[PDB]
Amino acid sequence: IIGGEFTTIENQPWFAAIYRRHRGGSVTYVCGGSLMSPCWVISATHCFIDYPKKEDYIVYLGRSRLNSNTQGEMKFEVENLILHKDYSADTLAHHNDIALLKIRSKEGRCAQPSRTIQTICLPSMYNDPQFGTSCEITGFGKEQSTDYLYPEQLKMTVVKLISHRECQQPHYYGSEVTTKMLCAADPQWKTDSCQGDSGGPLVCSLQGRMTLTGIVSWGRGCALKDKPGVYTRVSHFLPWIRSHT
Ligand SMILES: N=C(N)c1ccc2cc(C(=O)Nc3ccc(CN)cc3)ccc2c1
Repeated sequence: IIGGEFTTIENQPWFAAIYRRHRGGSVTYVCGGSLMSPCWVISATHCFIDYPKKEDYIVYLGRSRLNSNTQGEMKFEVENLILHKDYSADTLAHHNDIALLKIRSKEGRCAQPSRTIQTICLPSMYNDPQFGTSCEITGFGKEQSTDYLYPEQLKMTVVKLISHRECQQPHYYGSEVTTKMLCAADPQWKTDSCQGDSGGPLVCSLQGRMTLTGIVSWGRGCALKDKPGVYTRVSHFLPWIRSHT
C-alpha cells in the first residue's frame, strides 16, 4: 500500500496473510486474501497459477506483522485450491482473476471466529455501490514501487470507486477494462494498492453493511496518474462462488 496508514489485525479481522514454502525450507510472503465462511478464503487466481500445488501454501488468520507470531493468530494448510477454469492474462488486464482456498488446521478444523478473526459478507446480485463511494483496501504490499522489501507492519488506505465509462477513457484503460471489473483510486494519485497487495480485499460499506465488493487484481504501476487500481467484481461471480463451495 503506497501512502495510507499503519494498522493492526483487530481493525481488519477478515484479512488472510498467504505465504509459500519453497524447497529447502524458506517461506516468503505471496498475496492477501479474505475469509468468507470458516473454511473458505477467496483471493486472486494470478497469485497461484504458476505454482498450482495446494501443498505449497501457508495461510494465517489473526496476523498483524510479516515476521512476528501475533497473539491469537491461527495457521492453516490448503485442502482444496480451486482456480477459475477460464482465467487468462493480457499485457495489463487479468480475466476471471478469482480463486477459492478451502483451509484446514493440522487437526482438521476450519477457523474459529474471535475478536481478531471474522468473516466478511458477500454482495448481492446486481447491487454494487455507486461510483464515487469511498472503500478501504488492506495489505502487506510495497510502500513505494522502488522498494524490494515489504513493510513489517500491516497497512491500510481509502480510495474512491470509478465508473466503467470513465475507466474506459483513452488515457485510463480503454476497452482493456471490462464490465466484470471495477476501478478505484485516490483523486490526487498519492495512495493505492501495489505489488504484494494482490488478492486482498476491497471492502465497501453499502446500505449499512461492510461488503467484499472487490479483490485486488491489476493496474499500470502504483499510484500513477490516470491509472486506477482494478479489482475483480465479486457480484458477478456469485453463481461460481456458490457452485464451487
Ligand atoms: N496499481 C495497483 N493498484 C496495482 C494492483 C495490483 C498489482 C499487481 C502486481 C503484480 O505483480 N501482479 C502479478 C500478476 C501475475 C503474476 C503471475 N506471473 C504475478 C504478479 C503489480 C502491480 C500492481 C499494481
